[PDB]
Amino acid sequence: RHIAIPAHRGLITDRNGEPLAVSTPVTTLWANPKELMTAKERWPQLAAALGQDTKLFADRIEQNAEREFIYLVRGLTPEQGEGVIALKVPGVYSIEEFRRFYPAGEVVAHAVGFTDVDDRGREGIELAFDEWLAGVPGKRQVLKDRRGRVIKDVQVTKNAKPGKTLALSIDLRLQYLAHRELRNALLENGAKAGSLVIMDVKTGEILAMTNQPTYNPNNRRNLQPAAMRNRAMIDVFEPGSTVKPFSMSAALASGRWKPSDIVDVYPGTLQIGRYTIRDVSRNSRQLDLTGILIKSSNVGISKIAFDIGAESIYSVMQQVGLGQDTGLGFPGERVGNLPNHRKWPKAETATLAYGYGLSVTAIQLAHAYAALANDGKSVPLSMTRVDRVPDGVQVISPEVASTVQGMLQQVVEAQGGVFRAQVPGYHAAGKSGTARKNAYRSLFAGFAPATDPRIAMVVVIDEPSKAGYFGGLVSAPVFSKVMAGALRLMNVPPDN
Ligand SMILES: *[C@@H](O)[C@@H](NC(=O)/C(=N\OCc1cc(=O)c(O)cn1O)c1csc(N)n1)C(C)(C)NOS(=O)(=O)O
Repeated sequence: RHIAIPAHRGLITDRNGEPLAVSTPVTTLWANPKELMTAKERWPQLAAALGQDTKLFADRIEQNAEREFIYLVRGLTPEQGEGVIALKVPGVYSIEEFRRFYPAGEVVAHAVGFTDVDDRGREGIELAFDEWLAGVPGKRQVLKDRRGRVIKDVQVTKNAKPGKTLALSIDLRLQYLAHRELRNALLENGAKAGSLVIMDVKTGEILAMTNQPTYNPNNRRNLQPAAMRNRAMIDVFEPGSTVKPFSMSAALASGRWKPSDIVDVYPGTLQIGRYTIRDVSRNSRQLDLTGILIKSSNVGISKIAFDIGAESIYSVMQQVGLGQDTGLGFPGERVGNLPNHRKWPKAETATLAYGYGLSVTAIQLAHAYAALANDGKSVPLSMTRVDRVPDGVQVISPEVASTVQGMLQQVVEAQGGVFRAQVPGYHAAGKSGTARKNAYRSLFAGFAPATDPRIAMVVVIDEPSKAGYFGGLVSAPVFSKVMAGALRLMNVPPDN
């Protein structure tokens, strides 16, 4: 005797108010079979107007002849819905429902996400903020006889309360650029998949989060599972060489190391019992601390790790958020793993230092680079617009963080460095990685402007299927292109 009035779901906008998910009116048709059974001559026209087969439709009504309510179709356009009401079939009733429209479609599919057949969040923000966005359904009183004829909508028991508007931290302008450049990078490199995250180092905001493959959330048929994966938050991977800046932060905080110190890495290998630590380039002897990062020496970083101890390194990585809960509350978001010991064996000490054996998400890696860029201060991650910035936690000392920033600027700008990550007009800083899963993931993590950091970025390219696979070759030019555009879109003054 009482029906549910569906509430208008809260609008999702980007940080500048551009619409990202909009509640659109749709017409749901239901029928009182007992009443339909008195107008059988009308069924074929009704069947056609609903997009059902004549006999299948008549089979469906006959079976439910005793029932007082059945749905005919859900989510017709109010125009298609009018056409059925125009038929004037006895026992046919309509309910005004809501279906989401995603104006930017595939461009921000994984971050915004989508709703199910019931207008409930299923993925991404739609799911995470489902309670805020859903509002509360209405309740009304109706007069119905024995044949089930809806005589009159007597009174409203409770009025439907709409959902609340939500402004994301995402900047659709930076999102379009990140989407486009990641898509082009995947095609050029013949890659299986990719992720790209942009963060505001000062506010903790995620300014862009894109993955490949993507999907159109407006095309509700086919939807391929693999295409719907929000890899940036769900795919865990070994960060490899991109963790070396954190091992270096612990070295500089220990009091035992300064940038001009030297480590002898010759012959480019180091035996630790059954295990052998190996460098890619094996034509070095003495390297200073910056040289260890430029050359990306697994041996160099392992030797520093043995001197300072793995506890100091684990602590920096844990404090920056590697293998830690982001607090974003996205159901199914992976936390990964950061290994821990009471007594760190030599092999585990070395592997921790060069990012082997730990598992992280592109979001955690981006958040960690944000803390280092933000002069050692970690500001809580946010997927919504931050108007009042929360207090950050000083995780790395400002002096150490500033020293590490300078070394990462030399990684990008020095002789033998990652020249493809250079951002024309600006001083950029970062570190490449290559993680053997022969199948690899190409990685680049960095920030800019090196002199006053504003944005951190992580580019992850999964299984590049061309001549070059190293992070410095495959992901570094994507960071370059996306950073050059993002800094200019944010009117960041060039610092070079
Ligand atoms: C840093 O990312 C570092 N990478 C590694 O040491 C890893 N893999 O390497 C690639 C590799 C490994 C092999 O065993 C082999 O036979 C051939 N390869 O090409 C690594 C770390 S964690 C993980 N799962 N794999 C390095 C030295 C390559 N530097 O990265 S970059 O060159 O600065 O990008």
